[PDB]
Amino acid sequence: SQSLDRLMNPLIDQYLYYLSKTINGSGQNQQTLKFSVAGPSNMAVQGRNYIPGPSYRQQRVSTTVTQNNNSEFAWPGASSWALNGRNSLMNPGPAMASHKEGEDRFFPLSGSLIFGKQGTGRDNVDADKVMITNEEEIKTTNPVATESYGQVATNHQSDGTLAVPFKAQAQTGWVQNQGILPGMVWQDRDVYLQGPIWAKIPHTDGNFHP
Amino acid sequence: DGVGSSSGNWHCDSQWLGDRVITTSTRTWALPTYNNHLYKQISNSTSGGSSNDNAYFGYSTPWGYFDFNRFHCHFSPRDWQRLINNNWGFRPKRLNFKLFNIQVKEVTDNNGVKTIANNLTSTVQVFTDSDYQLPYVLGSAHEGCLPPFPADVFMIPQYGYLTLNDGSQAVGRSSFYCLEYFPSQMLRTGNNFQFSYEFENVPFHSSYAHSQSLDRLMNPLIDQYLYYLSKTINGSGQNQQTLKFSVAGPSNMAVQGRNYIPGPSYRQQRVSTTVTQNNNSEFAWPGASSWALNGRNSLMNPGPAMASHKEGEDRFFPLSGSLIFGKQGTGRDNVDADKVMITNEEEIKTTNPVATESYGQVATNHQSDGTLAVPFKAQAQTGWVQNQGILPGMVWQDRDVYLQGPIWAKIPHTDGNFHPSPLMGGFGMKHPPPQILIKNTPVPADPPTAFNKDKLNSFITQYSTGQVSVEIEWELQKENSKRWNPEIQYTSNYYKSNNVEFAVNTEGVYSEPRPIGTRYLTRNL
Amino acid sequence: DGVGSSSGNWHCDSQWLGDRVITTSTRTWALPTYNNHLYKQISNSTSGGSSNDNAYFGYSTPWGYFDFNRFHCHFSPRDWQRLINNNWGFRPKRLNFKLFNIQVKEVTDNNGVKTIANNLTSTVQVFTDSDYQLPYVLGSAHEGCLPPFPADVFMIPQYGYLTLNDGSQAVGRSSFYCLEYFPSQMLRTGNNFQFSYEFENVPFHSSYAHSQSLDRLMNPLIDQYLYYLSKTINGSGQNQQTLKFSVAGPSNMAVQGRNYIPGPSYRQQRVSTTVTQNNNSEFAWPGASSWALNGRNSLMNPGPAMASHKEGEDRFFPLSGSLIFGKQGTGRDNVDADKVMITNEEEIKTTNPVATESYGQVATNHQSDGTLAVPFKAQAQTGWVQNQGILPGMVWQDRDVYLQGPIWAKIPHTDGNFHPSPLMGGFGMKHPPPQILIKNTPVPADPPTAFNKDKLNSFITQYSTGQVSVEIEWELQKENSKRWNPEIQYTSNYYKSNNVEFAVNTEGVYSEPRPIGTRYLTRNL
Repeated sequence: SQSLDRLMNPLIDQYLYYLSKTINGSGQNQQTLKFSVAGPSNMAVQGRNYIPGPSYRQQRVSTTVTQNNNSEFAWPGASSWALNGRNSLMNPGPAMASHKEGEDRFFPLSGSLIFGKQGTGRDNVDADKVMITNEEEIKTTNPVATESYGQVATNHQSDGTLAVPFKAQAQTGWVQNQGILPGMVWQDRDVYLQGPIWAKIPHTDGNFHP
Repeated sequence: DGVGSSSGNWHCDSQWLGDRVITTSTRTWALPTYNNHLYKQISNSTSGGSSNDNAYFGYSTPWGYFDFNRFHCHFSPRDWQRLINNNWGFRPKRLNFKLFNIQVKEVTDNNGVKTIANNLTSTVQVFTDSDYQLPYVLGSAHEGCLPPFPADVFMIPQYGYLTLNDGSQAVGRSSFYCLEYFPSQMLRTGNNFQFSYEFENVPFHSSYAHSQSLDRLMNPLIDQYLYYLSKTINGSGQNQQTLKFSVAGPSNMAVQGRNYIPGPSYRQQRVSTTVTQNNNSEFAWPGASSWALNGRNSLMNPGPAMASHKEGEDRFFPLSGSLIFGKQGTGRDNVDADKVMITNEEEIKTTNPVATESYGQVATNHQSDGTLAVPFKAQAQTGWVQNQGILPGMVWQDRDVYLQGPIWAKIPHTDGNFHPSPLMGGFGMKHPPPQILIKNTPVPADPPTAFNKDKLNSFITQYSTGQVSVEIEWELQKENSKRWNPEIQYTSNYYKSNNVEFAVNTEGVYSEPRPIGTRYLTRNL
Repeated sequence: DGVGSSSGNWHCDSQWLGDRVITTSTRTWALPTYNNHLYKQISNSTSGGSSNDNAYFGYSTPWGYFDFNRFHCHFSPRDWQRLINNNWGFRPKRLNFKLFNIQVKEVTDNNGVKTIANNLTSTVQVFTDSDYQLPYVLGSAHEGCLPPFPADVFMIPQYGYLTLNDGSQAVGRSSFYCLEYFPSQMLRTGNNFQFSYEFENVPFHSSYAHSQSLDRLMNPLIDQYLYYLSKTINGSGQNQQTLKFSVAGPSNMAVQGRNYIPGPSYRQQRVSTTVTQNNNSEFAWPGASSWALNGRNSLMNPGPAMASHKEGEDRFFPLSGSLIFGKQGTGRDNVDADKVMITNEEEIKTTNPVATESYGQVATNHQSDGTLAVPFKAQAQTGWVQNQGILPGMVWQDRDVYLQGPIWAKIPHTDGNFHPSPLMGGFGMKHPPPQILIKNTPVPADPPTAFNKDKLNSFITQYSTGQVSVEIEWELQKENSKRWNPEIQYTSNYYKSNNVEFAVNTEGVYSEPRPIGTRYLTRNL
């Protein structure tokens, strides 16, 4: 009933500061370093103790087929892993939130369990012939399956040094897959009445959260 | 008991045992009535601020709470020096909390004149959320704590919490808590409150730097019996490809085989305190490492514990990788760099990657001459690794704690967490010290003589005062080095100055000179 | 004891045992002085209102009383959900009542300035009418109870009663009660009051709906071995009268022989919330089912427990057959339909007749061809049965209880009663929880120096404040269904909204969204 990014007291500031301004408005040679308190008015920059669990991005498919691309992408365009030179669909992969708030028409390509209804045939059955489960309850701690888990810095922003006269602005890349980091919390996939109860952990030297 | 007898004594000493230091601190508090005894709902629209990343929904409460989740609440600067200068680690053991000499005072306003009389029969309500069934707001580094100087009198901060929000709106899962639904203890000026807590087993905080680097961990006199590829060609020409190997030894330590690797990274922007070297653009928010949750972005702040800067680069700090404290009398917004003190994590550069570097490089292709598939000869290409998650064989140190900084955080109750040491530093606990909630009991002014079913909004204005004492027992790890060399120690300087550091000035305001960390002693890796 | 020590603590939790849930609730009350310490006699002429049906005679008292005869006084919405969602029944077991931290405050008026000082020596009088020898005014659904939200402060309602009236006049049998004739307990700010009560054996309230109808109680696969008259003639013609019989089976369930019949009825007018379907006339009072007593008419309101409407007709409600609650901030008179919430009794349509239908029909003549007495051939005629009293073989369910609604009623002390379950819902008891009467002890202002035999009408203006706690133990009936199907449950909705249901808004006012009943689980008939 509480989100991982909404875990503070909305009435009191934080006694931690964040960089808020790097320049003093339009112009040349106007670089400053201003700091402000993280508080309830700016919850995005607030310092936090724990971060959302790991991610492995999946393609977003909508049950309104007109919004889908007019191409075949079920296999080409599917997140996969390789073992000894052959590819397996991720299916269903790490437990991720199936969709963002207000987007129930979208499901990950192979991120959810899909059950047949009753008398459903083996091949090429219509969407209404199957039921797609969702993992929207875990969007409070787990990243959305079809989003990209934030962004990282990908360069050094600069004005100018001896090495080069090329001034680089800050550049960010998208983090499509994130492995486990310390301080990371997550929930597992749900169980269903239709679904399995137990699995055998493979007998290996190492496993994580089996 | 009674009006004329005191229900406790002042006790703010420190006692150093064998391996235990017991800190006690007494402060005088004042508790106002918050919200006019109401449970107002708050949003970003309630205060008018509009940004999806900043949108919130929650509740303001008429209760205050006690925060002593900072080290300066329990250690004098001298005690902190005595701790950090000869101890490899420390951790909290048990906590004792007392609340005594409570006095409720009624303030009256006659023609704009304030007269304060004490109300001997009014009460104050106190309880500890011992079952952890309230939102926990300690552990967010909030400016409401017990003051560092024992002679200061502090206001108790108002308690409030946030729940799930759909922008400014609530959702079905949003939870509302009435704090009056808990059993409280009622106190009227003869009564006191006592609370005892045992800390769960936390690891010792590493109160040392490493005197050895992770890449310099071998014997510099002997080779390694492992070989590395050293030459792939035989000099200039065509069709001159070879495979030569050589022993990894002391002359080439970079290629030496190693058992352990530096801890994980999440790259941050580098900002210098010499502003002329910074880019002439606004990049504080755009150009800041962030994470997203449910479609909104949070500053990393401070993120994984990383070395703040490389050797010889002290002017540079990560954009949001360090804790920044205000000095004294520093204002809330757009204060100058000299008005704040930026902490650094340079002691952990022996095991942790530098916060503004990129954790090495990986291969990004197959180098080749030519195959049947293609005639395109590709040379070896490498990409930069900006963020690295945990790998096996990876070692790291956590963020330092400061005298100014927090002590503990509550580990969020989740299925999984990894290394749940708080990112701002301190001891992560599933069951931290419980919140202590305190409220003046509302006293209605006077009801109308005819009955009315409405809920009596007229009240007598009053506030409470009292003394609070906190006693923490700390377990210590005594430094046991065989190092011949004298060590680095925290010290004050013997140079004439206007004021003594960590004292009061002529005004009488106490200030703290710089942020003192706990890593001065050294250990081998 | 004393001024500086508190005489009780705050305790407003809920504890769920095996088959017992113990609710505790603490509230802050304010008690004014009522009637200037007088025992005024009141009538309909006292307030001027003139109507024989509304005529009354009675007494206003300087005492207040405590009412906690509503479910929201003891259950949070979450606790109510936890109860109604998995329990087939519940009933109260024992009651505990506490009164502590009393403070009497003297208000003074100097030149129109209100100054409130506390009076440490004044008392408050409390007693419980444990022998039930006062008129019982709990059980009339009065707006004076403990507030649903624990953080609210409430005024104590003034106690008063009615006796026998001859219009506006009293008669010889009219009884007057001096409440000061009872032994009270006197309390001055160091004292507390404790009261324990055991509920008499009441049946469990049926916290379930029936998953089976009373007319659908047979096996739909097998005939019945009973016959019914199916044909009385052989088609069109004259002098063609026959007597054919056929087996009652699954094809004709209406004529099937049954062992039990629906409970009693008292027809009410049907009013729709779509006002265009209502008649363009005033019929709220004229056109309302009523009963008469000693020549004056009372609205039935709500009368026997009947199904509010038939399947597929939710816009219709009986004129006075349902409980109607105000929402929040709803005004006293002529408020709009959307300003109130109308409860329904649709779960009991499986056994109880629909409130606005007429309970079937009876024969009203002898059908005949022709006899010696008359040559008049009469066909069978039926009348409508608008009101049906109890018959043998008759089964019914009682009215539901709501979180907003009452818990118990006092059964009137009479020679005979039938099924004395209160008509507004709850547990009917011969000896309900006793009334707790409370009064500020009058403090005379100052007597004249020469003696005067008059009764000292000059008094010091003062009011009391305190905390009250109520503890009820409830016995539960755990649902033990073998139903394969998932059941209907009370739930909140997961859709973005401005406020959270059953919380406070930005103003800080607590509101309850809809009236929650206790019938969500199902049982076979």
